[PDB]
Amino acid sequence: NDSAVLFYIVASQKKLSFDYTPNWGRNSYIDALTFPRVLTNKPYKYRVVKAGQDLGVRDSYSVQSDGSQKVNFLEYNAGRGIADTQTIQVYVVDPDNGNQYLVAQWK
Amino acid sequence: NDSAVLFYIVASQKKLSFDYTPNWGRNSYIDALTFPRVLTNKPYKYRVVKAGQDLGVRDSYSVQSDGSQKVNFLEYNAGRGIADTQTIQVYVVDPDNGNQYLVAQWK
Amino acid sequence: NDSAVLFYIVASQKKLSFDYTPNWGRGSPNSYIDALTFPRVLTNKPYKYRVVKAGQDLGVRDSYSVQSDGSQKVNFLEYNAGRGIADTQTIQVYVVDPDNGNQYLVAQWK
Amino acid sequence: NDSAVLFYIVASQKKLSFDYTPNWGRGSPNSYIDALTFPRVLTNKPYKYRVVKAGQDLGVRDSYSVQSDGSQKVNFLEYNAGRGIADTQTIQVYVVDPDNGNQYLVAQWK
Repeated sequence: NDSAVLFYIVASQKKLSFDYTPNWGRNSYIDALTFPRVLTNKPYKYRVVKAGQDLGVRDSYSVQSDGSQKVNFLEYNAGRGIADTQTIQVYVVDPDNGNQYLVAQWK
Repeated sequence: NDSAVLFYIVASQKKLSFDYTPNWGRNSYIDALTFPRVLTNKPYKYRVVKAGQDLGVRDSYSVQSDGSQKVNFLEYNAGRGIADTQTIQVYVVDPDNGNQYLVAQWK
Repeated sequence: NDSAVLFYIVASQKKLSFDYTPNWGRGSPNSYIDALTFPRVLTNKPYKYRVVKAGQDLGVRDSYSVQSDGSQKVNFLEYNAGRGIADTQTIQVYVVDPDNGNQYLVAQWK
Repeated sequence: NDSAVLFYIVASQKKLSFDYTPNWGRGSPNSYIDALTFPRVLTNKPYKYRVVKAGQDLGVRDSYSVQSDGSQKVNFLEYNAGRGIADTQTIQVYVVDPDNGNQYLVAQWK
């Protein structure tokens, strides 16, 4: 029963809206990923892990006016897109302590 | 640093929008309270505590179409409104285990 | 997967040890539960307990002092008018946060 | 007030005991940190550790077996090419969740 955790957020945030349903971008490559509504309380960076291989952190793109934010894999895979044959994992990085939390995954 | 808790919700909910900024309803009485956007994953009941005195739980009103939900204190104070001289506390009640979590307070 | 919440506690507490394995105490006659004891209880706050007997809220009472072996005992006689609770009813014991009044279920009998 | 998260752990774990008080191990010469030891570590999963030395990610290695007294030791020599880390750099030790790959800071040196 996770509701104590749920309402702890509600207690501390009061009002909060987020969408991390991922919008992956294609031909047999995944070039990027977009989140419709990201959290903005901190300047979060992102880490991409490609089929188990860690591509590191890069600095985030700006958050859009409709609240969306884009993670472009080309800045992470040295200019190449990633083949859908591989699994991809996208972590939010906490700029204060460097913690990272999985927020998206591809097969 | 509460962000691990924050992104645990994000992990498990992906998409989630809530507003518990309270809209208290008045002449020197607080008749009710409204939340603009409540959580709906469970049929949550509400408990009202009046200046330290516990008024118990009652069954919730339906959630509106714009996502709002109203807590009417008259069903809790035996028909009387509550005087603003008193502090009021409104708890969400988890219908599975009966846990309760403070979500609103008046002076 | 809730390891994030777990290690959020670990980072904030660094060192923490608890045991809320319920130890149900029987009265006289045996078919009466008159207490609950926890081997090790969190002590960062003076927590309180609420007992709910077969749907009926017996209310909140201040919690007995913590024992030297870290244990604490909820005495049902304080909540149920000097009688223990028949062991056919379901009993629920909530921990009450003295600061905000939140309550969290920690023990339940049938 | 985060007692809700706390008692969410208590309800799920019932019984739990940990100590991540860092015990920094010095090498030769003394001005080198070559290990970190934790007196009691969570064992519900085979956790892994990542060391970050003065901003440089030394990566993830599998964690030494847990000792009989519940303790576990992160050996920096495994991450830093057989040399210990100069105690003027800041060292960060993250716990890695083997299931999803999340990482949580548990220790930090200056």
